[PDB]
Amino acid sequence: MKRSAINDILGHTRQFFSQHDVHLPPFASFSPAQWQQLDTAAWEEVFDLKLGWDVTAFGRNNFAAHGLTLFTLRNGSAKGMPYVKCYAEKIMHVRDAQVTPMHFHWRKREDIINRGGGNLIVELWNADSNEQTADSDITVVIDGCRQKHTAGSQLRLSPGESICLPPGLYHSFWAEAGFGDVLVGEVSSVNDDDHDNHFLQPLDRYNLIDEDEPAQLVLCNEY
Amino acid sequence: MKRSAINDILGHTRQFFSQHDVHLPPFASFSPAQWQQLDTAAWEEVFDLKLGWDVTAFGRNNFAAHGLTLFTLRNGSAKGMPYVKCYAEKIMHVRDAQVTPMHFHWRKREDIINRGGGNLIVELWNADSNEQTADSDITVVIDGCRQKHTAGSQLRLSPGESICLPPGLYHSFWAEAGFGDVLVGEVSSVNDDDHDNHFLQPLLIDEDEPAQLVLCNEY
Ligand SMILES: [Mn+2]
Ligand SMILES: [Mn+2]
Repeated sequence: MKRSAINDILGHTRQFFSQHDVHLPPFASFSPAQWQQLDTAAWEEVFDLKLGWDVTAFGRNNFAAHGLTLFTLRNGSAKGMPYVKCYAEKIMHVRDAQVTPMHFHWRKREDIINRGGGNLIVELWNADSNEQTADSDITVVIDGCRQKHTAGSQLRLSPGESICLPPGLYHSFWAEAGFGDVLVGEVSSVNDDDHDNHFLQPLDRYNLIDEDEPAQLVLCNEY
Repeated sequence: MKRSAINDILGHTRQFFSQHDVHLPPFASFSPAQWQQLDTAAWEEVFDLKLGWDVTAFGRNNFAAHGLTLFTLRNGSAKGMPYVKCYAEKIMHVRDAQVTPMHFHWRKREDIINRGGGNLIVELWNADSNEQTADSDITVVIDGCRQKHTAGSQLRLSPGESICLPPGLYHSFWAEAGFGDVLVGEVSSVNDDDHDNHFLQPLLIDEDEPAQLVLCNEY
């Protein structure tokens, strides 16, 4: 990905958040110059836990078709030390028809929430012992309502609805085509994108960056 | 507390949420009649973990001066079983100058978040061995920025800002007088209001009209 594209994507996502009355912490708007002037001793948590902006095309070449934009608001340490917090939160922008590829988490349990906008479609499979998709029925809880569904079921989350995805459950999601961008919330146990994602297809969680213009903001993986 | 007052409070809070583009799950709007027709097997998590609406005047007679309106969106079991989820979330409405009295949690660690509206003022004290306020410096992290402050400091959270409150840290909060109502988020470890709250000053519904909604303590 080009830095110019990242600058553009983040500008648009910040506007989308503002449109939904979403407010981010002050550090969400820091320029690289402002980051350079901070007391690094007071800000270790942001750096250590990779709080902040995340833009990915999942190692591929078409962000619009496969990609995601996220802001990690709070987190704890993957091991539990030195940041003892068990929980994490993200706020995400899923663009119309934009797909987050099929994956499960080894450890993280997450509630994926449609905070507003379009409709979030979530496709679900159990993983078999070969780490492939299983033919077995899935059991999930959608806003406290427990239910069983066929393997590969595609569930629609309207604004306000959320689903709890236990570790090991394969999931892919997208904003239903035509119904608009979706504001997605994530409230979960600790997030570790370095090690806790298993994609069905072997892919990279982050993209390498072509530095074609000055960065307006700093990504959480480049502190 | 009169049911008419609760109906009005929840009506106003739902409007406030809508004005802030906050969207709640379908169960947030269930009438008592609708709750009666639910499959009790499929919905046990809502009942068991007390998800949903909460309106409190903190046992007193002045909601406007001391009160809070909350919706618990997700939760887990206090002791980790049978609901293993370790996290919880609430969305709350703090009315202008409305105070939540000084309290700490024995177990819950929470991030209190100004999701929008006015400014949230949070007053903080360490707890002593005798469950009184200590005069020791407080160490808190505001949006990943670690800082130390004097005992009893009143810290301002503007929209977007959040503070992590570890267990045992006394806290009281209110919407800064004149800056408007505040939409408050809480993302935390498991919530247990039955046992996990200690108020510094230790803490019935009159059905005068039909209930429009059901509160989380009356399942
Ligand atoms: Mn996931
Ligand atoms: Mn509290």
